[PDB]
Amino acid sequence: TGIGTASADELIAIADAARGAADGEVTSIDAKRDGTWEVQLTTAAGAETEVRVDEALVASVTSTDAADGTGPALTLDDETIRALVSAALAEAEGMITDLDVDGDDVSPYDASVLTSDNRSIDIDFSADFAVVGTDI
Amino acid sequence: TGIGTASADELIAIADAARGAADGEVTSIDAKRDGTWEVQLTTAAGAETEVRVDEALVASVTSTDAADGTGPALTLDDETIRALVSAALAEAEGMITDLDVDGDDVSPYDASVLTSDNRSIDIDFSADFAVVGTDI
Ligand SMILES: [Zn+2]
Ligand SMILES: [Zn+2]
Ligand SMILES: [Zn+2]
Ligand SMILES: [Zn+2]
Ligand SMILES: [Zn+2]
Ligand SMILES: [Zn+2]
Ligand SMILES: [Zn+2]
Ligand SMILES: [Zn+2]
Ligand SMILES: [Zn+2]
Ligand SMILES: [Zn+2]
Repeated sequence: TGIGTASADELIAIADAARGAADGEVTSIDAKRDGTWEVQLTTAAGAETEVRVDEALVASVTSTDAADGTGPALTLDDETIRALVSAALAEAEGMITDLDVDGDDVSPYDASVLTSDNRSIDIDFSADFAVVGTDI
Repeated sequence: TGIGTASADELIAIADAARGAADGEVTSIDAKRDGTWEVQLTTAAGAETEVRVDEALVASVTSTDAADGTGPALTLDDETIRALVSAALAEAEGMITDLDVDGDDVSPYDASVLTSDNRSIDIDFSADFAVVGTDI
């Protein structure tokens, strides 16, 4: 696959994560075929640790808004996200920038696709994942 | 930049991280121009949280080997990694798969570059970051 990197910033991030998991200075950084990284750390004494480094996601709360005084009928669970994404991309090719269920009740779902022409397409879908409206 | 994704697996990973940071079901996922993601969660009650989701690295120890009975003269600190990477890539274009300082003392540093021809190049460098040997 796309094993390795041309990014020194990325190798440094991998070395820094590894140094966070054990003692010693970095003596080796090696890409595994599964696209994880192994880093060797070695103490002054000569003691060795091998550390696995993986992609992870970190979540932090940004804002909070209390119960206005309704809840969501529909939600973006995994199944619904997979359905919207295939529907959004069938309609227009590009990168999904936005999904929501906010929507407008006859069109409960929205997606935005960013296309190579750096042009942004807002799509409105029915409960049945049918395209009901676009905005280009 | 390359904002968004065509990957439903990636959107699901973003939704899952977010659900790990607050209560409620996912009602929106939106890409920011800095290439972070914002996710809205909404409770049955109608209470909203916005959650920032970021790339992170996670490190876990894999193996341990005690002080054999020497330590490393040289180490891959950030400066040394930036130096090796530019030297490795000047010599051959492609993805770095390996850096080490293990080396052979007149050639203390090693890099492997994976090239588009899916061909793997081992480079040996002096203390001065000069190319001293290749293996193709
Ligand atoms: Zn899941
Ligand atoms: Zn469902
Ligand atoms: Zn809508
Ligand atoms: Zn819309
Ligand atoms: Zn419309
Ligand atoms: Zn640093
Ligand atoms: Zn240094
Ligand atoms: Zn060497
Ligand atoms: Zn070598
Ligand atoms: Zn040689």
